[PDB]
Amino acid sequence: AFELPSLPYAIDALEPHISKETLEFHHGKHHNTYVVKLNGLIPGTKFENKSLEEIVSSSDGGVFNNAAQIWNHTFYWNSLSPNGGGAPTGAVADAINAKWGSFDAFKEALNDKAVNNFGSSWTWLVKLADGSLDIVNTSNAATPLTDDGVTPILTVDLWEHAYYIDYRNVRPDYLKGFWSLVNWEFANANFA
Amino acid sequence: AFELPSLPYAIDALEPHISKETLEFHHGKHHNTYVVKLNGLIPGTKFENKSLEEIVSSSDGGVFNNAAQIWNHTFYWNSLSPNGGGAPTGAVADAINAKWGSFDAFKEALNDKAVNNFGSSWTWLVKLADGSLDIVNTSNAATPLTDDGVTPILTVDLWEHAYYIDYRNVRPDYLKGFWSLVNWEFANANFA
Ligand SMILES: OC[C@H]1O[C@H](O[C@H]2O[C@H](CO)[C@@H](O)[C@H](O)[C@H]2O)[C@H](O)[C@@H](O)[C@@H]1O
Ligand SMILES: OC[C@H]1O[C@H](O[C@H]2O[C@H](CO)[C@@H](O)[C@H](O)[C@H]2O)[C@H](O)[C@@H](O)[C@@H]1O
Ligand SMILES: [Fe+3]
Ligand SMILES: [Fe+3]
Repeated sequence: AFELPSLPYAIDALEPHISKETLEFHHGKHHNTYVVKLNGLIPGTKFENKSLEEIVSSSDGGVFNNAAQIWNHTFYWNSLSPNGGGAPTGAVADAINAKWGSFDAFKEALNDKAVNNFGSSWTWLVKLADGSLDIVNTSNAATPLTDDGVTPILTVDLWEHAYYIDYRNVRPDYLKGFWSLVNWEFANANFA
Repeated sequence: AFELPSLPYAIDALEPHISKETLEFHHGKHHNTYVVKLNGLIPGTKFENKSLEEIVSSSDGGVFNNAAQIWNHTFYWNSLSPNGGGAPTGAVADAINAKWGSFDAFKEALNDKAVNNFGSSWTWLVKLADGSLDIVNTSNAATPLTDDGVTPILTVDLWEHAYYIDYRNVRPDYLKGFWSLVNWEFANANFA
């Protein structure tokens, strides 16, 4: 059975960019719920003996929604860090310059894609088969994990539950918080 | 251009089922934004002389999302009332009995459809061409308004911004709030 992974930091380690209350609800309730739901759905199908990744890449309906959300949220927590934020570094910093010319241009590009991602969704930084970086948006539970030759490197949850408590309807403010927490170490690990 | 309709009741008239704060944000911010965005999209276009309903029936992309959302929210505010809630009455009450056998069975059926309506969505009570009632779900900005032979009678906003302030992640509690506010007068009006 799948388990809710531990948060990689203290529930108040992302303050004041993402509050303790948001973390307890988002990770403690929302993330957990997907875990419970998936476990409830798999026994009795050809999924109970497969990994989360295998499942997301071979399912649909409720099995996929819950499984993918589990994967998406775990990737999301890793994309944040009390030690992140600021300018990118290492491989990813240069890759960002290679694609967009500058970190700033990349930042405005991603913010534009995220603020305009309609409804419940996710905005991703991915590495394409050609080796370049790019920004893609997914709806609901969809994820680039299912795109062949596409490697997820960083993600930002744009479902309203991810920011409503701290920023209400202002995604731009939420995004400023995201840039203050972005985990470049996780990005680079995923990049290399 | 289009304008934000006034709320059909005092900003605190839905307490304690839906907070004054939720209405301030939901209607004053979210709904309003849909109006400004549309107004910013239609000038010098084939949609500048059209009525709201006409636009939702002949658009896609950004124009559709914004227009339909303006319509859905206006329909939603009308589906609530400080003097609603309780047992259904008139034509709708009897039509409800005709389809589900009982109001309680209907309530459980709608609750089920609403709680499982994945992502940003709407759950609708609609009247079909054969005069019967039924429950349907739409995602993001989709609406029964564009379905031939389908007459919307009541709707519940399931986007997280509709209830996150007052109920956080618990849709069932939000739904109990809905049932204490359901505007049966509006329902019968739409039904007849
Ligand atoms: O896991 C339950 C179902 O979730 C999805 O369907 C629900 O959410 C949809 C919107 O995202 C609604 O259109 C639908 O009516 C709901 O039942 C999923 O598509 C289904 O396959 C799941 O069984
Ligand atoms: O109105 C702007 C656009 O909104 C939608 O597209 C955005 O939101 C989608 C998810 O709902 C994303 O997939 C997409 O990447 C975003 O640009 C709509 O589908 C577009 O036609 C609108 O132009
Ligand atoms: Fe989330
Ligand atoms: Fe809404």
